[PDB]
Amino acid sequence: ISSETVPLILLFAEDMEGLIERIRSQFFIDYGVRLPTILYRTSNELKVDDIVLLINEVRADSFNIYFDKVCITVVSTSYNERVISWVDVSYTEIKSAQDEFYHQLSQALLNNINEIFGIQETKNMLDQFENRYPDLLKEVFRHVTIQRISEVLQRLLGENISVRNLKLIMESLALWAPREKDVITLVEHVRASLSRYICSKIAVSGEIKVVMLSGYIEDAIRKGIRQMDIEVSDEVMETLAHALRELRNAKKNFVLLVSVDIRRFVKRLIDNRFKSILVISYAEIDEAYTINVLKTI
Amino acid sequence: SSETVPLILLFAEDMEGLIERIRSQFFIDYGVRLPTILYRTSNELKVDDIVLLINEVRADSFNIYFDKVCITIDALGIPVVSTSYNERVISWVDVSYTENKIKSAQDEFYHQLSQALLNNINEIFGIQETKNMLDQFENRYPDLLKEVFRHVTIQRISEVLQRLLGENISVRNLKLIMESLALWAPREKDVITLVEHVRASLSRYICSKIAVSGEIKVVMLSGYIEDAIRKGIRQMDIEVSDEVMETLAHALRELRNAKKNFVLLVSVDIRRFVKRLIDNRFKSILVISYAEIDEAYTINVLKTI
Amino acid sequence: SSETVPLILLFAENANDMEGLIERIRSQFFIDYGVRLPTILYRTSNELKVDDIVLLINEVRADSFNIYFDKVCIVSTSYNERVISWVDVIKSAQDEFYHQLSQALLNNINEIFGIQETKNMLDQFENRYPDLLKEVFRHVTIQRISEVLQRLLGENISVRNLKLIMESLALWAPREKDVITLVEHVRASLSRYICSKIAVSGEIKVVMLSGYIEDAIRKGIRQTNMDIEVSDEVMETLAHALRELRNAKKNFVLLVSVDIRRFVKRLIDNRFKSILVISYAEIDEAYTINVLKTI
Repeated sequence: ISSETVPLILLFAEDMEGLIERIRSQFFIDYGVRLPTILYRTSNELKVDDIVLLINEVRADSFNIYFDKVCITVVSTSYNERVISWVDVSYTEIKSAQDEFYHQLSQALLNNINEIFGIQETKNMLDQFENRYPDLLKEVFRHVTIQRISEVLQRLLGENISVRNLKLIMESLALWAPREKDVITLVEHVRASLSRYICSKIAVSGEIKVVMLSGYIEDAIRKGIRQMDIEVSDEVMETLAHALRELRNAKKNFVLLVSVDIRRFVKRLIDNRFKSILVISYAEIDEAYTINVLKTI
Repeated sequence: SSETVPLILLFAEDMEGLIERIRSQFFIDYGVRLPTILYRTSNELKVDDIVLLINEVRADSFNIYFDKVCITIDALGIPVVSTSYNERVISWVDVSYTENKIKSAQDEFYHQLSQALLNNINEIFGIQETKNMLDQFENRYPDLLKEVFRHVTIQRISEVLQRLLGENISVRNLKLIMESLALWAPREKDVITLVEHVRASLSRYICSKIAVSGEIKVVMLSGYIEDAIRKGIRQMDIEVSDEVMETLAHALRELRNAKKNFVLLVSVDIRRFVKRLIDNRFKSILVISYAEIDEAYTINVLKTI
Repeated sequence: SSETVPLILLFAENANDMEGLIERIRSQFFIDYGVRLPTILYRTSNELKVDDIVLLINEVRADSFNIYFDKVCIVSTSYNERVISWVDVIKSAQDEFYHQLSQALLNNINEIFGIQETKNMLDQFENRYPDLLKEVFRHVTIQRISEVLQRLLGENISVRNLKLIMESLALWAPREKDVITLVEHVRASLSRYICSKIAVSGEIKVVMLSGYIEDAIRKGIRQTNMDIEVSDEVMETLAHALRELRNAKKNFVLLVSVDIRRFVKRLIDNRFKSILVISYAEIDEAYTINVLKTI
């Protein structure tokens, strides 16, 4: 007799447990979230390369990974509308098959983090945090509730930001929570204090390849804001989508650079159509980093 | 493994003695007990390349030749391998040419590292770090601590202390900072203005660190430029035109490129606003007000922007 | 050390009699002002001259002195724009050094005497006068008592008679909320002590102010806490008259109105600190008033 649904199930085709524990370990290093124990079971309906992620016994995401062969950025497959090329282990003499599966799996987990990381997961994290920083925890609890801390942490993970440096997140909250009430704008302040980390994960050889917005498109989104939620015309949406599709199909790795006030609203307009792209504001850009503009939409 | 390591110093492919000397001197010069620094080696890095990592993220890169000296001369025929930190060029001379000021290699690395730590003090010094400092201070001054806690919270005391260190002001003389807070916190309820009151009471210390042989090399501001920044205040935020910004940047660059160490003397009401206009462009120039300059100190004006 | 050394005295690189001198200075400061000074650190420097002495408050340079311990003064040196002459073996070498050092300590009394120093003083006071202490704490905070005591010391007034200071506070604190105005009331109750230190053979040498200059300072009082701001013309007229009296053997005290005495001191303190500002409410009876000049 059961009581509740099993949180994580990795469906495979008809050493494996070592991989599951390696993913659980790396996700804690990369994002600072203690993942639940993943259940492994074989299915006859699946293909030799097919891997299906199940969150609360419901299908969440499908994966195509060839464990006996390495891959580069010839067999081709796509994840988040981005094509990946797979080649044999002999032609390499580049990212490993196990490391690429983790990258695809981690993104799917962050997209459905609301089912994995919650208020109870935040409390257990804050209980351990109390042992080293109890007075910092007291100043935070004075203005924001456990639900508010859980919401801020979940919103950061949804846009690929590590909560491992909770001390810096709590320090930002303890400073801005007596000033701001809105959680969405409170997350933006936490992002500003994490500008050095944000730049580090999106920079390659010191430079950041950005795709900025034109004065017209920037002002069109600014007016689309209504009292909290964004609503823009199909003409502005098509001009933005076509430009992003032109860069994604060309296989260009980039980050969208927009204004501070519209950053949260721009993300909502692309969230469903484009998932792999990250939206960063000017306030989240740190010095000593070379800003390279690729295209102005 | 649940926590991110606070400090990592990556070196080239006795060392612990240097790390502890930095930790000791930082507490003497600023009154902040630094976390234990981790020593690591890398084949990717050069011989002189030293990179500082705050919470496993790259913070600052340094170029120090531990088998040489420093001087702020070279045209008379000396093998000089010059480098730069905070847009200020530093000349490296061999220990053989010393016998002819002179700065040590490990002392230069400390001066460069200590500046980088104060620029990222929000990740090293916080509310928990101040509470531990105030609890030790309680054994000495319990009633002084009570009068301060009557008006300002642990977060506000942490904010004041962080804002002072961010402009190279030591928190070792906490008694004077607390005495200044206990007097002004019942009157002023704004952190940025409260820090300015603590700065004015620390005028003797500020002047002592920026003066050479009882003389402060200041760079004044003209009536027009001073008035232009005054109207830049909207709410609190500062916003000025590109023309006024270029006039201030060109004159500062002219005095920075040409070997000249100075301080910027401005009005009390715009001191905090002038700092925000230059800190992102230039980080080695200190902003001082007329209330912060103590008597019996020779004021030497170099330029008026 | 976690905390900076409160007092350091650097001397010439030349006996253990120096420790006797430090303790004599510490004892006399409590007799003259009633403040228990922190233990002064004795150090020697090869950079300093045979006559040079440097005072350090919180490991920062505060004041420099020129004293000849083998001579007697009445070679020439100057302190606070006032000149003095030394001669071979009237004022003693250690007694004149104390006068110069004690003045420098009162100019930086905020870094030596604070809330905790006031609390330790009030705790000893509680053992003798507990009900008088209770009436003061009913209206005045520890910070305000510490501030009142600091304002008096900065104007060369002893806090030894804490009873009379507390008695004055208990009477005026339920009436007045301004700390600056509260100190003015303490000075009025200390009128007998003030006159006793500024008078020689029962005569007070005063330098009064003209109706015009008195009204000029009265007009310069702004509500921007209140601050004083007057024109350069009135400032130069006041400075030139004070300078003329100083470049001449003149020992005087400035006598002005009660309403402006706190603002008149502010305009002088920035330039000259040796000259004292006293109000008409502070001059005690049976004391001869000698008007030297009217600015």
